[PDB]
Amino acid sequence: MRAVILVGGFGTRLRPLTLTTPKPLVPFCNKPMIIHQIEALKAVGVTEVILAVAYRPEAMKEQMDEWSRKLGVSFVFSVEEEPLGTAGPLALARDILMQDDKPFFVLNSDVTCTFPMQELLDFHKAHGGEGTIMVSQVTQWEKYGVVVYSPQNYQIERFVEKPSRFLGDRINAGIYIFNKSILDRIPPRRASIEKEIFPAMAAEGQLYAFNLEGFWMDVGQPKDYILGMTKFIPSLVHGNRETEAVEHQRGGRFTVIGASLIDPSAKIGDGAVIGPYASIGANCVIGESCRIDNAAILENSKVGKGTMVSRSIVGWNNRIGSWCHIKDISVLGDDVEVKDGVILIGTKVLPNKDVGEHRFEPGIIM
Amino acid sequence: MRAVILVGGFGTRLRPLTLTTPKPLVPFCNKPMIIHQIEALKAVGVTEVILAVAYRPEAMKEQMDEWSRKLGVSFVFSVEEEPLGTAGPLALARDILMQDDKPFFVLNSDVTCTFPMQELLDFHKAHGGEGTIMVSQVTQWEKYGVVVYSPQNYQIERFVEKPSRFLGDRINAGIYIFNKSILDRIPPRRASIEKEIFPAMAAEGQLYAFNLEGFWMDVGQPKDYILGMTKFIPSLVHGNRETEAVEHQRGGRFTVIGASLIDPSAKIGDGAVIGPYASIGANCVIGESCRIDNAAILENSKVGKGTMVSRSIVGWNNRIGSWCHIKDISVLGDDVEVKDGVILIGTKVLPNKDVGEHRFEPGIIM
Ligand SMILES: Nc1nc2c(ncn2[C@@H]2O[C@H](COP(=O)(O)OP(=O)(O)OP(=O)(O)O)[C@@H](O)[C@H]2O)c(=O)[nH]1
Ligand SMILES: Nc1nc2c(ncn2[C@@H]2O[C@H](COP(=O)(O)OP(=O)(O)OP(=O)(O)O)[C@@H](O)[C@H]2O)c(=O)[nH]1
Ligand SMILES: [Mg+2]
Ligand SMILES: [Mg+2]
Repeated sequence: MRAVILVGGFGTRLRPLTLTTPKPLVPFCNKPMIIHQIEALKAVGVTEVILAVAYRPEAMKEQMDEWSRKLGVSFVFSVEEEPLGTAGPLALARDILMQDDKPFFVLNSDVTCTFPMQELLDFHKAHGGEGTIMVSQVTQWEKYGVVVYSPQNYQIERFVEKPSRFLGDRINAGIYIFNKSILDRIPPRRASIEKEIFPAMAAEGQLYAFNLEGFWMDVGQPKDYILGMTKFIPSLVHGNRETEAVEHQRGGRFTVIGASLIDPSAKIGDGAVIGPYASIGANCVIGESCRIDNAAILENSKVGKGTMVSRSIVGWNNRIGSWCHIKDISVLGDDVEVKDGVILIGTKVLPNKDVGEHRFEPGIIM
Repeated sequence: MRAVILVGGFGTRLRPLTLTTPKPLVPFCNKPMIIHQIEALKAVGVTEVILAVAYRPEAMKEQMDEWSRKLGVSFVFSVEEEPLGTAGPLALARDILMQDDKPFFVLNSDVTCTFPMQELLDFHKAHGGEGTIMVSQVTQWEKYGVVVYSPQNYQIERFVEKPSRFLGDRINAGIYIFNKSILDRIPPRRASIEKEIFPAMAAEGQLYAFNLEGFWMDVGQPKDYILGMTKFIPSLVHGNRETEAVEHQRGGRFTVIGASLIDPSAKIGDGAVIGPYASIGANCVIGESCRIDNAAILENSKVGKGTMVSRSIVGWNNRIGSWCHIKDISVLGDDVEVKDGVILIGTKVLPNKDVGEHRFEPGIIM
C-alpha cells in the first residue's frame, strides 16, 4: 500500500520561512513536517510515498529529500507539475498509482497529530473512502471555517463554510484514504479536493468521516505552529533523546522548565533557561542567560547573552543580538541579523535583513 | 576588452519583485537591466562579460540568460559562489580574467544612464583605475550618503558617508574600469569595493574620478525605479519601435499623453490613456478605460477596465481587477490578483497573494 503527500503549495501563511524552503521541509520541532508524516507512514508499513512537487521543483525538494536513504522508504518524485490545485496532482499521478486494487493514503504536509492510522484496517465497511474525511474536534470552528457534518451513520451530508448554526464541531483533519476508483472522478486540470471533489462525494454518499480522538493541529501558520509545538513536544519527549527536564546537561549549567527539544550538537550557555515546549536546532549556539520560553530555534542560529525569545520562530542562519526580546508571534527569515537591545513584538522579518530598530507593534520588515 | 557585471546580491530594496527573479533580470522598461548594460558594452565592442552569480546560481541566471544567443555576446558564468560581498567576486574571477595587460570594466546591475563609455580611450593618463570611480552630480547627496570628493586633479581624497559640510555633490555611479593589477589588492574573501578596496585606493592615490554629464539613476529601489524610468524613456523612445506618442494605434483607439513603451504583442484596451513614461510588457492585456500614468506593467499581466495604476509596479503574471487604483509607490509580486474596486496606496504585495481589502496607507501584504 502506498501514500501520496501533497507537498506543493506556496506556503503563503508561513511566508517568512517558506520564502527559503518549501512548507513540507520547514523544520517542526527538530525535523521537517513531511519527515514526521513519513515516519508515521513507515511505522504503519507504507513503503511507497508519492510527492506532488510544484513549489521548488528540484532545487529544494529533490535535493533535501535525501531522507530516502534513511527511513527505509522511497519517494517517486514523478508528480512534477505546474500549480494544479489540491486535487489535480492525483489526476496527474493516476498513471504512477497504476490504478491497483489496494487503496492509497493521502496526506497534507501541514498536519500534526498522534497519527492514528488504524483507519486502514478499520472503516473498510463499504466505503468509497474508508473514513477518508478524517475529522477533529475544535471549539474554534468558526474561524477554521471548514465544518464537517458527521452523523452516527458517518455519511457526510454537506460542507459548510462559517456556519451560523451549531451544525457540528468536527473539522477536516487533512488525512484521507481513497479507493483508486476516485482517480476516475478527478479531472486532469486544476481543482481542489476540499471544494470540488469532496462536495460531490458527499452528495453521492461515498464520503465517510473518521473521528480523531487524539490531539491535532494544522501547523501552517506561526500561531498554529507555536501551539502545535506546545501540543506535540510532550508526546515526543520520550520518543527521542532530546527531573523536570528533557536535555538538562547539554552545555554548562542551564535550567529547563518542562518539555523541550535540544539537539545534541547545540551549545547552551551557563545559566540559560530553556522554557517549556522549546525547540533548539542543530549546531545552534545559545548565550549565557537566554530565555527560550516557547520559541523554535532553527539550524545554525546564534542567540546572544540575555536574549528572550518567546512564542516566536527564528530562521535557519540568524545571528540574534545579546539583549533582545523577540516576543509575541514573531517570525524571522533565513539570514536575519538583529542588533543588541532590539525589541520585536510580533514582527515578521523577511530573509537576509538586518534589524536595528525597535518595533513595538505587529508588522512586517521588508 | 572584457567586462565584469556584479549580478549577485539579494535585491533587498526591490524585494517584492526580487523574490521571484534576481535583481539584474527584473525588467526595466521592456528589457532586463543587465540587458541594457550588455547592449551598451556590445556597442563599445566588448565581447566577453563575466557575471558574478551568487543569487539564484543556476535556477534563473544561467537559464534566463539565453540572450547570449542574441546580442552577439558571450557570458562566462564562472563566478558561481557563496555570498562574497561586492569585491570578493573579482578575487574569485581573477583566474578567468587571466591577469592580461588589457584593463577590464566593472558594472553594477542597478544603474541606468546614457552609459558614456568613452572613458576607455579617455583617462588613460597614468591611472590605476582609468577614471574608475565614475561620479554623478546629485543634489540629494545627503540621503544617498556616498559623497566622492573629486578635485580638479581627480585624486580621491576620501569617501564620506552623510557629510555634514558641503564637501561635494558628486556620488558614486557604479561604473568602474580597472587595470588588472587590482586583482592583487583584492583578498580572496568577503569584502566590499565601496568600503574596503576603495578607501585604500583613495589613500594610495591610485583612484581617479570620472564625471558624468548625462542623466543617471540607481534603480535598485521602487521609487528610484519609477523616477529612473521617467528619466530614461525619453532617451529610448526613438531607439526602439515601442504626434505626442510612441505607440498610439496598437489596440483599438487609445490616447498617449507622452513618452511610453508598449510592446507590439500587448493589447491596449479601447479608449485607454497610457500616460507619460509608462511601460507595458509583452502579452499584457489592458482594459478599456485604464489610466497607465507612470506605472510599469510586466509580462503577462492583465488589467481590467477602469483601473488606474500610477507610479506603481505590477508583477509578471498579475490579474488586476476592473476599477482598482494602485497609487503612490506600490509594488506587486509575481502572481498577485486584485479584486474589483480595491485601492492600494503604496502597498507592497508579496508574490502569489489575493488582495480584496482596501489599503489606504503604505504597508506590506504578506
Ligand atoms: N501539489 C500541490 N499541492 C498543493 C497545492 N496547493 C496546496 N497544496 C497542498 O495543500 C495543503 C495546504 O495548502 P498550502 O498551499 O500549504 O497553504 P497555502 O499556501 O495557504 O494555500 P491554500 O491552502 O492552497 O489556499 C498542503 O498539503 C499543500 O501541499 C498545489 O498547487 N500543488
Ligand atoms: N556577486 C555578488 N554581487 C553583489 C553582492 N552583493 C551586492 N552585489 C552587487 O552590488 C550591487 C548592488 O547591491 P545589491 O545586493 O543589489 O543591493 P542590496 O540587495 O540592497 O544589498 P547591498 O547593496 O549589497 O547592501 C549589485 O550589482 C549587486 O549585484 C554579492 O554578495 N555577490
Ligand atoms: Mg494547512
Ligand atoms: Mg543599486
